Amino acid sequence: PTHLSVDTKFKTEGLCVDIPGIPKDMTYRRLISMMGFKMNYQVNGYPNMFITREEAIRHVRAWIGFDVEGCHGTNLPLQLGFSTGVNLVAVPTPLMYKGLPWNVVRIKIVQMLSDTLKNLSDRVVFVLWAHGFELTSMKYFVKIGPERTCCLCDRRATCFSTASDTYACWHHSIGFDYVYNPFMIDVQQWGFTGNLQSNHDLYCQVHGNAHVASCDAIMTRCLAVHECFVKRVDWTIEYPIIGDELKINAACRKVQHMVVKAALLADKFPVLHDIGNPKAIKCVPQADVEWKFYDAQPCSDKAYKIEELFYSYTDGVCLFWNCNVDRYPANSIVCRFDTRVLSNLNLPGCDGGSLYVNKHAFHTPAFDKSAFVNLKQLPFFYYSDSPCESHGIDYVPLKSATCITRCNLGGAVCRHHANEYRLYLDAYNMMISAGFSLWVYKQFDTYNLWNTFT
Ligand SMILES: c1ccc(CCNc2nc3ccccc3[nH]2)cc1
Ligand SMILES: [Zn+2]
Ligand SMILES: [Zn+2]
Ligand SMILES: [Zn+2]
Repeated sequence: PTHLSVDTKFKTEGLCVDIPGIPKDMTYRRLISMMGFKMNYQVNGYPNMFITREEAIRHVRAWIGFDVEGCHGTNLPLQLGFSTGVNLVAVPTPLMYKGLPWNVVRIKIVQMLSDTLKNLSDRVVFVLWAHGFELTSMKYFVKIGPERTCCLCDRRATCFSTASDTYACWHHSIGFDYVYNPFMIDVQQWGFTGNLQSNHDLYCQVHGNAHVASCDAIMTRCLAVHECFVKRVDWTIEYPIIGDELKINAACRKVQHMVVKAALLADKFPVLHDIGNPKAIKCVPQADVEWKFYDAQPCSDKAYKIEELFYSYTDGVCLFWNCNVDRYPANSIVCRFDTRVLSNLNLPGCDGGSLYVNKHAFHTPAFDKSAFVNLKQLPFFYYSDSPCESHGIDYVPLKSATCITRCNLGGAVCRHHANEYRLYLDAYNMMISAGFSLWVYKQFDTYNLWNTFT
């Protein structure tokens, strides 16, 4: 069982208000047929338009919530809503658009999906809370067939053009009018009691229902992210490299060794309490300090309460490297992912949180500035006790107050420490822009690092 069988049953109870008289016994095969699609027994990599929950999770970057609300359905205008905030009105003749015919509506859909998805995924997955009109309206902007490649590259085809009779990926679909071979999943098939608004509002207060299709589309994908990444966490699932994943991770590791090594040299703590990831290693293996580990997995719902992390039976320093707590103690070094960051790695989440996808998927709770009241923002600095010796990438004399080296203390930064400073500043910028934020105990002062050059 790799894919979802077309002969699997589809519960049609959620469809019988828009589609009265719908058979209670229904398969995906009859549903697809009812929707106006002829699969014609094709063994060509597209076995079903609908997918399993496991396949949807593997493709979370492709998720677009989709809802259709019949404003007045053959004779009536439909309101098409997407989890991008877009509301299009199709006439059968926050971004709310006026009534236009399907031939122009379909052009806008291809443009919107391509601009939203070209840097996230090789496909689209329409996340539904299916009542009927979204499924029946699919024939107006979707064409299906065998799996294909783009006419301008080796990526899989996600669009089709009736104007040129050609196929394209999200990057080369400019002017294409049809969504080709999309995927979809109905959240209403997961066994929920009650309507979408009531199930969604149990876990989220950020999304409301201003009574437009996009509001329901946003609530749909949000409820789907909750079930698959907040209440359920599968950390075995690997995700493709779509950006600066490798650089961002290596940058985070360089920043961590730097920041922790310097705090231990500056304030000479006898013990460091490392709270977080159970698979953690000492980031400064040669430090004098008594290193003590505490296991706490990445919380994906609410930020850990310091009362429960600690008090259950102030000396030294606490290291909270990506361990999201409600209020950090004053003696801490903290790396905290900012869920508000706009990037191709950070997808929107549930209750203000976000889905950060870099190798694994991590739903992170909403960033809260009040978690850091006992700390201050960590300033940039580069520290090095390594010998001044080149080994060699051209040079322009470096002058900086934040290059804490013997050469800068002695009056002139050497070429080696200037290359190492410029590389460290790039890794630092990479990490800050990726969404991470650095915080430290208020007594941290880089002025104390100069006296380690005796
Ligand atoms: C079950 C059993 C015991 C515990 C507390 C362990 N002792 C501890 N954790 C610390 C963190 C930071 C600083 C000092 C600490 N001492 C928690 C859960
Ligand atoms: Zn292409
Ligand atoms: Zn929500
Ligand atoms: Zn030097």
